[PDB]
Amino acid sequence: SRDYKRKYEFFRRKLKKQNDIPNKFEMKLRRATVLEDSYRRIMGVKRADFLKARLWIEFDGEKGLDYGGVAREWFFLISKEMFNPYYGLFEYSATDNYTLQINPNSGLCNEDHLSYFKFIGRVAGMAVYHGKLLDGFFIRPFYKMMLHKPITLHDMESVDSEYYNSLRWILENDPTELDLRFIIDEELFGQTHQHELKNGGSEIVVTNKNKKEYIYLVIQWRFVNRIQKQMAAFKEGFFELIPQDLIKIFDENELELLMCGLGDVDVNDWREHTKYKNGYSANHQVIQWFWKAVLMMDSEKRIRLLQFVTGTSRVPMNGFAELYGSNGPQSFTVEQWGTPEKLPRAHTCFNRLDLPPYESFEELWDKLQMAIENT
Ligand SMILES: [Ca+2]
Repeated sequence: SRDYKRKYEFFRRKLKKQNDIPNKFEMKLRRATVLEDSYRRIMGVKRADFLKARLWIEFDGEKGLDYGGVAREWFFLISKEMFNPYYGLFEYSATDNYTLQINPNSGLCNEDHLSYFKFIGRVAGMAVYHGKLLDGFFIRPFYKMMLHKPITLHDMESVDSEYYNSLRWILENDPTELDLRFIIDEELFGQTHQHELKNGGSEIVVTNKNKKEYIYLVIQWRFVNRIQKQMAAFKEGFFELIPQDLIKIFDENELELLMCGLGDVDVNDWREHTKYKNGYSANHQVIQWFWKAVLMMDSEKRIRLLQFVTGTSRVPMNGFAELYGSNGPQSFTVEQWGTPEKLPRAHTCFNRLDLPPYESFEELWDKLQMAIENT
């Protein structure tokens, strides 16, 4: 089998260029209204294929800028907007989660919500086609639906752990005596909202005979049933740029990496393939604090810290053992530099972080976290 790197190259080779298309796709936007300007342009094009041309984007009439950097910036600003829960299209999968899911109440926030989902689909397709990344992380089920893969009880763990354990227990035990019904009780606005999992579900008891169906219907209610049209609109837009047969060479994990460049960064590997400069050591107090910090950071921050130091968000296949600097092989490096007053700096060409010898872990947390926020 092919690994991700080979899958991607294979993927790019099959993604043929369009010839019956204008040499470039011109869209001039205003920062204050990026979302509405992009939507109107990207949803108005004669053919979706026009979005495959080289991106010619102009912000606020600003002439003379490198079109390649402007595009990359656009993908960033537009992501910020599309995925903002303020718009009612997407929403955090949970209060303690940073991941996104389709808001089942999309239509209530926006009557024309379906075309906006097709738009977000087109933009997502544009990022992948042009080898750029979107800014946003979706729940695993979002990626599975794209690949037409089954949503499983396990996908629930990563989202709602309490819901996962209740269903796991039901799977592993005879639930009959609990007298459960084919219904889901959702607590909203200080009230309990009961929903039939099926017709007459309130009078149907969950037993060993129908519990697999029960679990399935619960998973569908949580991830699929109420967002069928939203996701359908999104997929239609996406597949106007990327044929779905092609995207199917990847799995949910690879797809996530391909689109948003996100993934679980093995801190252990990182830790073990890091070098220390100017008095620093693996046992050195400050270093211990640095790794403690990284360990408690969000997947998003671990990645952006990596970006800050490396100059990229990418983690080399085969781990950090094969991390490359600017002039060849260069392990992630941390060097003692400066006084506790100044923030850490990053020499990307050497994949090195200059870290002052802080006197408190919490101080180190602050300083480091701030230096990452500018990146
Ligand atoms: Ca060491």
